[PDB]
Amino acid sequence: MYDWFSEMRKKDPVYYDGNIWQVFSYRYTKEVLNNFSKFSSDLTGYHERLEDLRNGKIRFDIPTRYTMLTSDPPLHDELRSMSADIFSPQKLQTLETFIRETTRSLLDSIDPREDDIVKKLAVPLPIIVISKILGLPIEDKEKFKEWSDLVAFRLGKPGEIFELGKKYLELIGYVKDHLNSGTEVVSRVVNSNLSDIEKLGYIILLLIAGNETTTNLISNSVIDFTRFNLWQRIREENLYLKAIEEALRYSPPVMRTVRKTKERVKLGDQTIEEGEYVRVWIASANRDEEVFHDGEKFIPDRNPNPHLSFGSGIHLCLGAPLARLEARIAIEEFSKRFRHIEILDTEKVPNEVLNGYKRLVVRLKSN
Ligand SMILES: Clc1ccc(-c2cnc[nH]2)cc1
Repeated sequence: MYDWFSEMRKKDPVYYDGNIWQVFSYRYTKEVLNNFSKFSSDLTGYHERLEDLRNGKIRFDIPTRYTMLTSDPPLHDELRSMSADIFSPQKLQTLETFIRETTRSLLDSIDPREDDIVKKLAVPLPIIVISKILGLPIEDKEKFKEWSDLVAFRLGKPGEIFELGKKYLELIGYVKDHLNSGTEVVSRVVNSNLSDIEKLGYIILLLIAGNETTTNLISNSVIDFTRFNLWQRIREENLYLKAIEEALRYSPPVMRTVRKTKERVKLGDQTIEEGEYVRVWIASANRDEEVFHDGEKFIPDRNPNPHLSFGSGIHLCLGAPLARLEARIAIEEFSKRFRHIEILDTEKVPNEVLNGYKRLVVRLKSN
């Protein structure tokens, strides 16, 4: 992948394949993400359907089509404003102790002789934490990890990131069943003037959408630190913060995102018609030499690091403070807990947008 990025960055940073457009350079990627008025996120007809959702003309639909993720201002701002305080670093700092108790308790369950740290650490941690934040009880651990696995690029349902079917209907059942027992954020949404369909989409989004991505951040960090042999240095020079950011830049859990043009617009030398999809390659932009010196090297204390792995502009990941925090703690406790790590086996997440590991088998010595 990355060498193709490197080539496209040289020869067409903005590229039409006869179907859609694809952007590879940092400058044009950031331009696209921030120009919400020409590059829309409304890929699921949320705005056009909003009124009929609220007045009940629309009786049945896929709840996760209608969230802040697939909306433009003002609807987007109004939706996000309901939970932005909760996911701020100031408000999350309360959780540090809980996140840390949880982490070390998850480290305990690990067999240093041989274990899968995706299964033991990286998967359960984001799930335990978001459950705590939302007041939504992990009743069945297996259901929750299965629900988390529904999150995927969907060709070609362009706004959609949830696989449907019986497991999805189970998730809807679960959420209807716990609406009223939730923490205050859930109460905000439940008591709002949103349609029930939107209420479901909103909760499901917060509950589930961030699990695998955060899990991937943790896994990719473990991989990158091990391969490039930085564990000691990170621990000794205390580089956690900047290292995690370099992980995010180098191994982004979300490889790319997409927009649709609201009007004919100009990007670089190219002219993009209206109604065209524009795929924006975060992973490629994160290695643009114009912005990142030695962009193909992993510098654990890289600075500056204005990477795009949480996006840019009004859609800048709501979970970024949370993901950074969980990851920071996970790594810290991990690097303190073990001295030696060898990688026995890996199985990658196999699809196109999500970038991480289904299995990461290690041998660690105990400390
Ligand atoms: Cl295909 C896809 C894209 C983005 C996400 C995401 C961003 N923030 C949380 N989840 C999940 C799945």
